[PDB]
This record gives sequence, structure tokens and C-alpha cells, in this order.
Amino acid sequence: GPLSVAPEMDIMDYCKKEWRGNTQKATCMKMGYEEVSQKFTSIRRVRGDNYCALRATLFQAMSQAVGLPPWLQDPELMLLPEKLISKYNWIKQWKLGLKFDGKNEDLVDKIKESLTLLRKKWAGLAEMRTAEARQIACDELFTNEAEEYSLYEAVKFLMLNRAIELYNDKEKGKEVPFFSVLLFARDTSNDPGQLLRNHLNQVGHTGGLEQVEMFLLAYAVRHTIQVYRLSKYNTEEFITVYPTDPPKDWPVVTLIAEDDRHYNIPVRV
Ligand SMILES: [Ca+2]
Ligand SMILES: [Cl-]
Repeated sequence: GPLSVAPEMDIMDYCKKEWRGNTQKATCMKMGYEEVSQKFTSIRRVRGDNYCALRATLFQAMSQAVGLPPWLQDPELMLLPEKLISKYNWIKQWKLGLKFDGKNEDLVDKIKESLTLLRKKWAGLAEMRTAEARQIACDELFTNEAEEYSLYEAVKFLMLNRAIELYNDKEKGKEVPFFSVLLFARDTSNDPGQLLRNHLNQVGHTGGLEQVEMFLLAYAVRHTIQVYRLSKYNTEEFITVYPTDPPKDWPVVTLIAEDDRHYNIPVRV
């Protein structure tokens, strides 16, 4: 299919096209792009569907991949679908986001296939000897075909796993990050099953990640997500980093968000 992350263009040309006229919002948005443009020259427009936040984050993480992170090296990752679904039968209420090949007879098989794909593609990008080869390959992967959407199934599953872990830690009285307190405080998300039924199952289908779920995404893929929040320009939230205090060895991916549903990718040479 066509690219789901558009070819790059100059960021101020993008701004000039998008934000015309004299409203206060238009002026704020221009100031916001001017801020971004101090560090990045170009922008790639990420498809604005209900996967937008996942697409933006994953595209940029994968396009920057020069290694395979430990969490993807871990043999346990491939074992997780069986362990979790066997333990927590309610995970079978999972809403699939593509049609899987018929070799895949159950949910465990489907999720395992998606995690295997994520691992294989990431490993292959990390092995590439030129940055150019890696962007060619990454581009090809985000072409609106089943492979692309299977990556999001993997990432959503990792988000669910991390949320289960954080919930169970809180239940054992262990220290957890505060974002997880806020995640579970939502009246539609009081436990992991509610998170799945009312939030994760909607992601890619009827809505995108909420603010609090960007923390969960960052934790799930162990990337620090640095977001220029252009709707927050004249406040301290003009950038928000998810999470605030990550391990120093998590890679950083930078995004731009005019609002919470739409993330684009700033780029530079
Ligand atoms: Ca190129
Ligand atoms: Cl024009």
C-alpha cells in the first residue's frame, strides 16, 4: 500500500500550509513549529487514524534502531502470550486489529506471530550497515499492509502486559510509577480487564491513546517519548516527556502533537 508515514517536507513550509490567517491558535501553532524548527528541519506526516500515536512512536523508534534492545532479545517475550492468556482468561476478549493467516488457530498464536514479527523486523533494522538501508526498509514496513497493523497488535499487547505488572505490583504493595495510579484511577480503567475492554480494544478502532496511556506506551517499549505539545505552547507542558524520569539508557524518540490524537515526526540529518 501507500506509505502511512509521508515523505519528509520542510517543517516551516508544513506550518505555513496548515496554519493560515490571524487567530490566536494559528499564532500559537506557528510559534510552536518555530520552536521545533530550532532542532529539526523536516517533518513526516503520520497517518491520522486511530493508531496515530503508535505509528508515530514505533516508526521513529524503528527508524533509529541501531541495536536490538534487551527486552526484545529476551526469550521470555515469545512466551508471554501463552502465559498471560492461560492465566487471565479475560484476555480472550481481545479485539483483533487484522485478519490473521489460518495457521493461527487462537489468540495466543496470533499475538505470538505479531511479537515474532516485531522482533524480527527490529533485529533486521538494527543489523543494517547504512542508515539509508534502514530508512528504506522502515519505509517499506509502514505501507498500510497487514505487517504494519500486526506491529500495533504486538505493541498493544506489551502495553497490556506492562499494565498487568504494574497493577499486580500495586496490589502487592510495591512502589509503582504515579502515572499508573492515574491510569487505574479512571473510572473506566480501574483494573487491567477494564483497561483492555474500554481502552486498549478501542485503540486502532474507535479512538487513540489517551495522555496517560502515552506513559504506558513508553514503558511498554522502553523508549523515552519527548513530545512538543503545541496546544500547550505558552506553558511548562510545551514539551512533555513520557516518562519523566526514565532509565538513562532508554532511547529517545521525539514527536510533535498539535493535540492528543495526532502525532507527527520531526526529522533532521
Ligand atoms: Ca531518503
Ligand atoms: Cl502552498
